[PDB]
Amino acid sequence: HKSEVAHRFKDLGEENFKALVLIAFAQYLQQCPFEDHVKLVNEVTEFAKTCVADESAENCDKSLHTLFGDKLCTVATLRETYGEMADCCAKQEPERNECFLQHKDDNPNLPRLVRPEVDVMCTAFHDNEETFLKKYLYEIARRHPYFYAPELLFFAKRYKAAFTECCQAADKAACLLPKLDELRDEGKASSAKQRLKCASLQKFGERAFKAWAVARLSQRFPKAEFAEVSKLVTDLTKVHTECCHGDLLECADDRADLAKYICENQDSISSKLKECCEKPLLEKSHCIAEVENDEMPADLPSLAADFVESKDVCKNYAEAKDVFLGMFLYEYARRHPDYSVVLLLRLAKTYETTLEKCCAAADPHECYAKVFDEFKPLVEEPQNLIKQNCELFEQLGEYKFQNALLVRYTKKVPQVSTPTLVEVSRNLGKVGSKCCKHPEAKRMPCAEDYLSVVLNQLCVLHEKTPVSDRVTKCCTESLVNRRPCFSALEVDETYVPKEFNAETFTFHADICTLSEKEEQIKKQTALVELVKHKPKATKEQLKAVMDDFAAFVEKCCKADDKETCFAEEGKKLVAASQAALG
Ligand SMILES: COc1ccc2c(c1)c(CC(=O)O)c(C)n2C(=O)c1ccc(Cl)cc1
Ligand SMILES: CCCC1C(=O)N2C(N(C)C)=Nc3ccc(C)cc3N2C1=O
Ligand SMILES: CCCCCCCCCCCCCC(=O)O
Ligand SMILES: CCCCCCCCCCCCCC(=O)O
Ligand SMILES: CCCCCCCCCCCCCC(=O)O
Ligand SMILES: CCCCCCCCCCCCCC(=O)O
Repeated sequence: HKSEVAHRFKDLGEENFKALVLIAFAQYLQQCPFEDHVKLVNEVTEFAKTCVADESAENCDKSLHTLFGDKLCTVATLRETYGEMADCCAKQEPERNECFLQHKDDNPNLPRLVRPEVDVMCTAFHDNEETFLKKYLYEIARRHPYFYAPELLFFAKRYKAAFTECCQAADKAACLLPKLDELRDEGKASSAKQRLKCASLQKFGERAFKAWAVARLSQRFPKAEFAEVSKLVTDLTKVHTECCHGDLLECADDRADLAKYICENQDSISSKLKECCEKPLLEKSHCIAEVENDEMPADLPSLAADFVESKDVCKNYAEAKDVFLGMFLYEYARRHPDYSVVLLLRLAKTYETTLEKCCAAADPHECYAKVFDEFKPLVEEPQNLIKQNCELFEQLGEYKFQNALLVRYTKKVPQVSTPTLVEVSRNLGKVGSKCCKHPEAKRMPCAEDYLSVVLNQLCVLHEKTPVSDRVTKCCTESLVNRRPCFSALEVDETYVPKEFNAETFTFHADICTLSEKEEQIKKQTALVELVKHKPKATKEQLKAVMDDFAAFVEKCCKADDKETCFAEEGKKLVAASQAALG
């Protein structure tokens, strides 16, 4: 109302207010030490309390942007540490805020964060829960300047819960570790999806963004009217535009307004939004963004009715193309929660290409009469890959499934560096152990969101260190043709085998003491190298070599004088295997 800081403070609550202020500062002043931020927070919090006590106290009338910028310009070493950014302090609002946004470095040069020993973490956690948690909230935020603050807050709390539970455990490590690994992975995926989405908005434009959103929103909210979904797509697009620009405040408010709109009109949107709408102001957006799909209306007609058999098809389409196509998408998506979003777009594109040709023909109705037959092969392709790949993962385990993929992709793109192939294959492998668990009706949507991040990360690296035109093609292809393009890659006939290197296939006893994740990544690295040396080797030949090796290890690790063994048999294996592969 009269004082914005006061209002925010009352809504958020002291604890959340302080966490968010800390994050907001760490994202702009990525170089200042922890103690410096803690002091700014205390000062802002104290200031906020004065305003809560008296909305009319000095400066309490100033906007959050102005107050925020004034404090930022207080930093004494602003110029010495941030050089150019200091000049922003000479500008007036709103140029000042815009100037700050431009200097936020999406990827600073900070040391990697090393995970301490379980006991040290747990002890630090017990001795000062507050500074332990705020210390890492700081380290994470400064490293991910665009990570939406509230979401980061949500991760912190999941972190607190892991220590609280695990540090009291009998086997602290057995409890805590797997929790941290899951948190990290989920944290990495959330950050990558945010980056991906904003980058895509820049490349493909608003149209492609609206299409993706209509489809997505129709699956989750199948009972909502097309106009409401359109309303929602419109606002959602503004929201992502604002949020991508980087202004935390603008973004936060846009999201809040949308979640309230949605909660007020919930009975006309979805019946699954009950819980989400009762939760705290700070948790609404997040919750609704993850809400499960509502049940689709039981009495829904046939699409062929309004889109294939109708006589006004071309007349309606011409009158407002995107609207008509949007309607098609809406109708198709809410009937297919089991389809991935990208598949729905492929169907809409197909239907669009068809109407463009057909509506410019003598007898339209006859020209587009069998379009739904066009859809079949589009739908079946992804489905079959899912079946085939999940069956194979059922037989082999996560580890051996990862090796099968390793062989498969190394043969397809032999130019990619070995470490890159190992990482991508391992991740593809996890997508398999995470999605094949769901029933068929939920597999495709699952593979899509996970595969989208893996595929983009793969493309980012390669972009830096280009190595294959084919990968580059798939990487710069339409957002809808991406995964299909990679699926289409065929074995590389060109590739001339990498010459033999003794060292590369010589192993020592140190392999026996390595941890599981360590041994695997080591055997898997030799495997890629094996394939790059003998790309014409069949599955059979390769399978027999991996068996000798398998034995080789188990044998030498369970026998006196390891060193000699791995050096004596190393000769035999490498010699024998080389002969079996010619
Ligand atoms: C409901 O609104 C959207 C809009 C775009 C989305 C998503 C959700 C999700 C998440 C979800 O599937 O719900 C992902 C992964 N999007 C993209 O990758 C993407 C695609 C095209 C463009 Cl132009 C920009 C971004
Ligand atoms: C993944 C679910 C699709 C999806 C969804 O339901 N969303 C939603 N609402 C409330 C409809 N509001 C948003 C607010 C912020 C973000 C970052 C994303 C969404 N938005 C989506 O992207
Ligand atoms: C979001 C930060 C919450 C603070 C919880 C402390 C636990 C984080 C320690 C893990 C940092 C090492 C990075 C890693 O997991 O590899
Ligand atoms: C300088 C004090 C301002 C602190 C900035 C944080 C205020 C934003 C409120 C967040 C509201 C959550 C909205 C949502 O995403 O659901
Ligand atoms: C308000 C409705 C907006 C949606 C318009 C429907 C367009 C769907 C056609 C498929 C577009 C795929 C995007 C692309 O490849 O550029
Ligand atoms: C040309 C020398 C070939 C000998 C080296 C063989 C290395 C293959 C690695 C075996 C990986 C299989 C993994 C496993 O045993 O589970």
